[PDB]
This record gives sequence, C-alpha cells and structure tokens, in this order.
Amino acid sequence: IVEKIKDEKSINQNLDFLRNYRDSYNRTPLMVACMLGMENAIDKLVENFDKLEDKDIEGSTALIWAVKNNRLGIAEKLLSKGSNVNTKDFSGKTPLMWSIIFGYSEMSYFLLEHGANVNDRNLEGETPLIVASKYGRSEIVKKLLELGADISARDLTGLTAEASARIFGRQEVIKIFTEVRRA
Repeated sequence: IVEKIKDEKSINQNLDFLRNYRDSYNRTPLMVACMLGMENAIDKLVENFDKLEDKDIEGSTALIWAVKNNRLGIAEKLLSKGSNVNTKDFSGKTPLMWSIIFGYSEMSYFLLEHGANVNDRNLEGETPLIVASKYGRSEIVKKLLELGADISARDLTGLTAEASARIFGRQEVIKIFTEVRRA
C-alpha cells in the first residue's frame, strides 16, 4: 500500500487497486495514509475515492485515525475536504473525546475551533467535560466551560464532571471549577 500511495503519480497508476482496497481492519487507503501521516497523499485520495465517512472495524473514520495519531496537518486537510468532526466510533467516542483522552492539546483546540460538539456523549454518558475532568486535562476543562459546556451533566456513575475530578484527585481541574463557580 505505502508504495502505491507515495505520491500523486503512484496514486494515478494504481487507481483500480486503490479504489476497493480494504485491509484486515476494513480500512481504506485514505485511513492508512492518515495513520502514517502521509500528508502528501490525502487530497488526491479524497478527490479520487471519497469515502470520508467510511468506518473501520472499530468504527473509526479517517479523521479518527488522524486524531488518535496526533496528525494535525492531516486533520486540517480532512476537515477542509468535509470530514465530519462529530463522527463517533462504535464506543460513541468522538474525535474531541480521543484528543482529550490522549492529551493532544493542540489537536483538541483545533477540533473545537472546527465545530467539535462540546456536549456530545459517548455510550456511557460521558460528555467532553466529564472526560477532560477524569483525565485531568485542566486547560481543556477551562476551554469547554468557556464554550458553554453543561456543568450539570451526569454519566453512568451518576456523578458530574466536578465530582469525578474530585474522585480522580485532579487538583488543577478542581481549581478551574472553583474559579468558575466563584466568578
């Protein structure tokens, strides 16, 4: 696959092969390029084969592959081609969720500035605010509150984001909640 998607020229001589290629994860060439950070291949793969919202065996689109591998250049190119920033994998996690889980700060801000939903929920009812609180992403908590995230939301555990921050000992996050509550 790599040699076939190494450049526009390679892509054009392997069109038939690439058009219906799927690997063991049911991934398209586009998803593979996204994982590998082959920024040069993205636009031509999209223009030729589309499939922006096709999902692999975990329910991940190409944008999920880019985000979980912190490929900011790729994610930028996908959003300008029309990728859905609020896609969900089969666990109900969105790109913003993944960026919070892995602590990819720049990616998180980019996703939020490109329409990532601040209130979406995964299957266990966690919102981005709850996930950022549990993972101790204190600047992301601050940003989500600034963007109007619902502080009152509760997940499967019945706890709010702030209560979850206390359970997980996230002092800076707790400090953000306190500053917010005061002001």
